[PDB]
Amino acid sequence: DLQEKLIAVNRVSKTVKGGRIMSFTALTVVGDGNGRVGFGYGKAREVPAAIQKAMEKARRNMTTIALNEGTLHHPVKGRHSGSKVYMQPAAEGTGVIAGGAMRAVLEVAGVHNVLSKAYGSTNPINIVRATIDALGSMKSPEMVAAKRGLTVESISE
RNA sequence: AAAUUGAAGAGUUUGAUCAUGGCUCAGAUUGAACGCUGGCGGCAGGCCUAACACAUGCAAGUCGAGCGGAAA
Ligand SMILES: CN[C@@H]1[C@H](O)[C@H](NC)[C@H]2O[C@@]3(O)C(=O)C[C@@H](C)O[C@H]3O[C@@H]2[C@H]1O
Repeated sequence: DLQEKLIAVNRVSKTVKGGRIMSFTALTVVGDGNGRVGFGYGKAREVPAAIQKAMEKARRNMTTIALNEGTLHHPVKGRHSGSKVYMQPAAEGTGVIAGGAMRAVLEVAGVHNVLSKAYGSTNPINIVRATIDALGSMKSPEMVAAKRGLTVESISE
């Protein structure tokens, strides 16, 4: 499987005695639409090579997230650098109500119904890190019951 | 039974960066106005300004089973 999205391309510069070496950063996200998601950030002097590098990096850095059949089990907060993300489970039909970067991550991860907001910096590179920080923080009701030595019933009763 | 199902961001400071932080934009709205354009219908709405000044007509009469009457 592995759906791969390109969140951002950006032209960066190193100043040099000559003039300016201009290069390209690519922020990509990969996942299986069913719990795995990874990001990759690649650099190169050509755009295709950056995307390629990012994709390769992404594949290696993928991570399980506990989803509730296309939504979250509970609300989560993420933070990275100055980017803060809130995401909340939603009813089916809602769609991914996330903003930029955050929606790419949620697409490939397999979230179809979520409510989001991104506070603070909306810098793609940081949002993506916050989003996957948050998706990492999610636990299934079973996991939460396992940890508290109770049953899914008793947790919710 | 139901009385809800709800939350998007982008541009712009730098050679580049990340932050901070303004500014700006996408939405919805309206007793609107203006420009261009303009077929019909239904239902609403229509001096937000000068509590400015107002021509003209009209917007509070009715009762003869209260009364003397009798203009017609
Ligand atoms: C004195 N010779 C210089 C010296 O080799 C410089 N490197 C320290 C060399 O640097 C270059 O190669 C550069 O990259 C910068 C450019 C302006 O000059 C080029 O030619 C520069 C040469 O002219």
